[PDB]
Amino acid sequence: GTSKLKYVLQDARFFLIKSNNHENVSLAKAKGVWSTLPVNEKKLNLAFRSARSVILIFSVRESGKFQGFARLSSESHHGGSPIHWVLLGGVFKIDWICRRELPFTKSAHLTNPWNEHKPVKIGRDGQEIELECGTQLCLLFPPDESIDLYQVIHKM
Repeated sequence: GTSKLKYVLQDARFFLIKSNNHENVSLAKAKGVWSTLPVNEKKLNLAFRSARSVILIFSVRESGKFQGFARLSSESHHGGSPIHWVLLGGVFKIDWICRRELPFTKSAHLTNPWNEHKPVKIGRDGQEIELECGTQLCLLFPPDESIDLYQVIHKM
């Protein structure tokens, strides 16, 4: 179904995350963590306190696809277990909502008002995606039947 997914996305904020390599997205999927440059870290921390859900939508540069999306479960924190990223501030904990890919060809009808109404695939790392565009983008992904959103809902 899509009902719990819609509930998680209600009144959420959405951010485009652009990664330079598949290995970092794979690490994030395995460990439930992300880290970004300080300008974006400050924005995401502000958003995490401001909204019921902050959703990161991931795309590896040059892949022509999104690789999934996740919800922040924490502000950024330093001093934890090191992460061997392929090369940065603190580490955000994230709960994956979908680990399936979506090709850009499927999102060509979605424009992002916060980036001059360019197609939603277009944007620098950290670009905020307006609510309606972000909700519809997340709903385009194939359902990920390995994930149970009951636990995600209980963190809101």
